[PDB]
Amino acid sequence: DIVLNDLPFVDGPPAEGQSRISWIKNGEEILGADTQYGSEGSMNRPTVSVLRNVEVLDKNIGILKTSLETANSDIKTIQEAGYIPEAPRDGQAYVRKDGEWVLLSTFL
Amino acid sequence: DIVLNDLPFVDGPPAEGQSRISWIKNGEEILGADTQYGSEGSMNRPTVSVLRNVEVLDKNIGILKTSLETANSDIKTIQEAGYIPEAPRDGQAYVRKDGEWVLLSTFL
Amino acid sequence: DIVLNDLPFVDGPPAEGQSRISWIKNGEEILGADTQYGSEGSMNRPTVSVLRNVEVLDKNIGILKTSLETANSDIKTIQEAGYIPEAPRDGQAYVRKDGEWVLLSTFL
Repeated sequence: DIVLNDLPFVDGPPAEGQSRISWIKNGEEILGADTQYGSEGSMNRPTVSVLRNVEVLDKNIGILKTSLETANSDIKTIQEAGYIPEAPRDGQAYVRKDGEWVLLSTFL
Repeated sequence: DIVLNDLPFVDGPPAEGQSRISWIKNGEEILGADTQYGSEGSMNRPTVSVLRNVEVLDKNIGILKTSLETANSDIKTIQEAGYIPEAPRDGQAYVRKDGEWVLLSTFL
Repeated sequence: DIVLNDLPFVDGPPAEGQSRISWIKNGEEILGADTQYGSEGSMNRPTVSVLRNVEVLDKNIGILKTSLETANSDIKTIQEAGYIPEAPRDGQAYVRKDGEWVLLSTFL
């Protein structure tokens, strides 16, 4: 079973491990960040929350990619195993010789 | 064929079922929400649109996960089927005995 | 091997091909766009960056979908190949007739 991460922020009642996004409200102080790299401030808040979800989605795609790569590899192994197909269904018995089905009667 | 959902909001001319994102414009009233949980207001508008796309992406990943789980299960079934590999290609006829290829001549 | 696109914008030190997101800063001019369809302006900047990541994620999911469709098709081909299962492991030699394993002794 493949286990993916739940999104950390939702626009509605949260479930286990999630938080509700806090949109910008009127009457709230409209501020930005105080450092060249910080993300604090109400003006940035909801976008920071959406980016956190985007980071989780990126990791979930990486989990699916790894699993798909494994499937592709397993498929290639089956294709190269050299399994043999069915023999004619004509009421005659067949044996295997040189990669083909040959009539048993030919040897009796 | 796997059918995924198209993103609902795009930053360009929309196609069927899509809407163009409306960025914040100068000369527009800069407002937020009036409830503790609402997302109304120009200051929230473009971010709400991007979150809608994020919700759709999350569902699309869930669709791929289900399909991949089914593939993994089908692969496991093939690996456990016990298909048999090719017999030597040496000009001799072979029959099956105790999970191996044995020379027909040994019984004639 | 499946090759996916890296996200173009990150909230931290960037790696090859990435740029650091520029959050809204205090002391910065708070502006929007001047056209009905433009996305310029500090108020839109971080959200535009997150949308660029969302567009890349959408393409990465499309890459995984194509690869999974190919796997599904390869699996279907293996299921329809008609490979044959193992014969009884009871110390007796078997030959193939009418889609079943039959005792060689029956023909000797």
